[PDB]
Amino acid sequence: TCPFYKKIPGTGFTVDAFQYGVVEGCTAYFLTHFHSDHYAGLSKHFTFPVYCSEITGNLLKNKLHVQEQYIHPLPLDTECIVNGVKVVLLDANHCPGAVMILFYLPNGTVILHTGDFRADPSMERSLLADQKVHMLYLDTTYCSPEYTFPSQQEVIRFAINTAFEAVTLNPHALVVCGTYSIGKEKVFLAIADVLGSKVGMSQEKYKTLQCLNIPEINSLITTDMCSSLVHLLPMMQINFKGLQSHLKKCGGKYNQILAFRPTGWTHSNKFTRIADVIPQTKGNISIYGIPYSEHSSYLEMKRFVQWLKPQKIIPTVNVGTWKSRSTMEKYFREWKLEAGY
Ligand code: NI
Repeated sequence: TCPFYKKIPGTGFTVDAFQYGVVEGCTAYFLTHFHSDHYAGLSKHFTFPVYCSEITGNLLKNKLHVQEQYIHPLPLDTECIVNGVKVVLLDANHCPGAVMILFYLPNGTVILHTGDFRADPSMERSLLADQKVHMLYLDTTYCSPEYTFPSQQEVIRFAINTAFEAVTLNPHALVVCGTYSIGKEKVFLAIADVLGSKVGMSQEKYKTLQCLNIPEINSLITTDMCSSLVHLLPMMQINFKGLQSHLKKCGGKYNQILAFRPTGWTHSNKFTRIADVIPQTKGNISIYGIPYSEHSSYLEMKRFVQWLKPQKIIPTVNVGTWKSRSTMEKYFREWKLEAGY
């Protein structure tokens, strides 16, 4: 049974609600992004209208085989009428194709559903500038002040400089980058660009990347692993055993691996600057954990909410414990008292 924080009151609409069977009263199912916790339940047998971005619709058709007649892609930044209700899709600054949804309810209430997002000051000059929001359904993944991490630009600068130094010292070093979902493509694209290489990967991952509308993608990626010195592997293989095994397969082309694990936050963020990050090393293999986040930090979330001044907040993450719910409610009241709304 579908939980309350996935229903949009006053509509026939749900958000990210495909694992509950046929939801009573639902006439249109929105999908914010192509991450498995959110699409859980969708397949080629789905026969209700799915509303989403173009990129998400490419993934639904090619990866999950949902039939074309049920996929309803909408352009971004554009007022659209769906089943008699005005909606807008906004870029969420999460993974490719990820949106926030603005719903203009028939009674005059305005609702923002962030989906998953990484708040940014640029969102203060979107279509959100123009009107008031009564209800905010908020991605609260990192809603606590201990969750700190650098900008995505600082993280990429560290990765590019680290990879370029290692391979210039040793032209026979291979770079490997872990993946388990869409998102965080800039990690491996920026490294391959500084090295003058295409990125090599499995046929299954190539297919996924081909759905993302990335400019000049055919110039950037390949399934011919032997021609490439940046390889993508499943995240589960990014350990000394999996990497050893991979280096065997390369036919003595390489004699060293430098590997990256983009994580979200880890507690080593509580002590260490990005600049001071060091790898784990065993022989000719080194592994870096890099804090590349596609979710808001505490400070970025607080800024966004203090700007938007919603009348009510409904969290969509960390909702399963009373302690998490109480913590999040305390910070919402601080923010409101401090800013005066
Ligand atoms: Ni996500």
